[PDB]
Amino acid sequence: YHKQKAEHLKRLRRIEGQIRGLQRMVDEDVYCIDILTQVSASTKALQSFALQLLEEHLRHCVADAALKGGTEIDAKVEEATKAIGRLLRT
Amino acid sequence: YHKQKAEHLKRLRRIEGQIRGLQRMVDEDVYCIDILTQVSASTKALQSFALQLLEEHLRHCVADAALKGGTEIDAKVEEATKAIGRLLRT
Amino acid sequence: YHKQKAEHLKRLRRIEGQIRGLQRMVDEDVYCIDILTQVSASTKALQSFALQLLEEHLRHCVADAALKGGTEIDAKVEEATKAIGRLLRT
Amino acid sequence: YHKQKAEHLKRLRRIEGQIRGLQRMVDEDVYCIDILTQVSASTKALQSFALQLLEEHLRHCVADAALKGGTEIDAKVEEATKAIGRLLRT
Repeated sequence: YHKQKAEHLKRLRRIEGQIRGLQRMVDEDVYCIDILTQVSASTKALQSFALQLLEEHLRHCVADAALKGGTEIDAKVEEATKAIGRLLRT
Repeated sequence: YHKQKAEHLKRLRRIEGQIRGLQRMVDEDVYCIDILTQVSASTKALQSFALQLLEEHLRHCVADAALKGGTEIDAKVEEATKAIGRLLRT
Repeated sequence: YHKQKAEHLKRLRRIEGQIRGLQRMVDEDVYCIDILTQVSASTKALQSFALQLLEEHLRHCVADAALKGGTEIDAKVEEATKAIGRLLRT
Repeated sequence: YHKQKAEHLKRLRRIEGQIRGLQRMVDEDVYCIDILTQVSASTKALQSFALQLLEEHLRHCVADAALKGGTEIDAKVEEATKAIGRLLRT
């Protein structure tokens, strides 16, 4: 958990780096297509971060499944599926 | 499994209907923005179909982890996460 | 316009082929991850089709702005941008 | 241009705010679904920012179209279409 946490924070540090980069590009009147390229890179990084958190969550649901009971499993999977739907709509 | 199969087939019949609709739109020189609106409708229906299949599979995976114990179903979680990543690009 | 129309129709024939393929996959109880891979392939082909239509329309819009002058085609730009936004959600 | 610039910077300030929020959530071991919700909000904001820059760019291509010539119009539209494709793949 500690290793995964450190890795998540490092991914978000990178992303905030990208967003600071975007501000500097806008400030410096950088050609809009070059900015769009960096926007797409930042969105991709966020998506990759989201998938890593989802995978870790699903792994936990697997680890704990025998303790939870059918109702709680169904509710966790319904919730994850909804989060996946919201992710898909970006 | 048999009811879900019927429901999967009905979704796909409607999607094929939408694609035939796109064909007729193109054939009839319909304004391209209206055509794009229908492309969005079709991709949305495909994504909704994907999410239904995903929910059912993830339900099976976690239920199977409860019945069998251990974390071997983690392989299936990783495979699902890769599938979601592919959906997210497209 | 006639050649582009032919090329639009051929893209859509192939997409309908893919959807019939999904139907047979479901009908034959194919493993759901393989089915998702084909859903991704179909959504990707739809997006590629959308981008072709968009390129052609934006070419027309800018060429028409050159021939006529002024900025009245800005309405068409806003309408296109809204179409792209809809595609991006789906 | 100055008003659009200020508006772009304000949008990116908001987004960096969101990313700082994500770091705090991870730091505080916030439930992963709540984090995913905020990831999706941040990706959506980036997409909305990208669309605003694209619209502004297309408006400029319209304003300048009579000065540019057919070759340069085609190249600008091809480039925008590619950027739109890259946007779609997030």
